[PDB]
Amino acid sequence: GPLGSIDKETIDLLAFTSVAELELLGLEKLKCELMALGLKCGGTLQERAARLFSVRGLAKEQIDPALFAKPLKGKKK
Repeated sequence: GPLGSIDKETIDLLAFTSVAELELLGLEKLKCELMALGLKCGGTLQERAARLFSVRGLAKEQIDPALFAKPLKGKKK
């Protein structure tokens, strides 16, 4: 987890991160969330959903360093 004994402590997240639900809400949330992953919020509708869906159980610090392609400050920009 972040620090301490704070963690998900779950072996296989039975509850999925079904982003299809979010996708019904709008698309702005989806774009921003991709940017928060470190992407340029691009790709196909399918791509956007898949990446967010697959972040199942992964925290922000568990996002791959090479996955960050978002133009920010002095990296990828």
